[PDB]
Amino acid sequence: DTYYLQVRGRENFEILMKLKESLELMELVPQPLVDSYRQQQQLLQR
Amino acid sequence: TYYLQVRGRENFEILMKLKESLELMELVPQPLVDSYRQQQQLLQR
Amino acid sequence: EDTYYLQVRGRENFEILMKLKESLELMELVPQPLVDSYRQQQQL
Amino acid sequence: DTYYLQVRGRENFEILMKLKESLELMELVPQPLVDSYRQQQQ
Repeated sequence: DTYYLQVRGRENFEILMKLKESLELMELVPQPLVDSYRQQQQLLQR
Repeated sequence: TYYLQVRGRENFEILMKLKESLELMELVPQPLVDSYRQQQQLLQR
Repeated sequence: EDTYYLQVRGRENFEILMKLKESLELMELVPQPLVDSYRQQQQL
Repeated sequence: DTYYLQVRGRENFEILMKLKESLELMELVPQPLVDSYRQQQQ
């Protein structure tokens, strides 16, 4: 279920933390918003 | 609103996934972010 | 190989994604023996 | 320094590993190639 990742460099660490945060948080978003968002993307890039 | 370009399909798909997570995150109310961030303080240094 | 674009909402988001595109694209200027050696270690 | 983070979800962990790999490898690129690449972006 849970994984451990090691990184060298503070700047790299902080960067990965921001992405870890966004990735973990989006699981608290109701699926129809997620799906709505992906529908929208289809007009925004190929 | 800003535009970036990237070489490589795999690279493109990776950036779309992160873009999604970064953009969706703003639809998460602030109290759930706080409750999430407080929790992280127990999970890594 | 091919070239794709994307749109991003937010300057913070764009700056984050730019750093990541950079590393993703720069990585291919890395000699393959150095890629293989790094992967050798990481695995252990 | 070395740092660790915990992450929930195998796919989340998988995306993050590739970005970890790319950020570390990229430190190997000689600086002139990095500067050249940046200006080319502009």
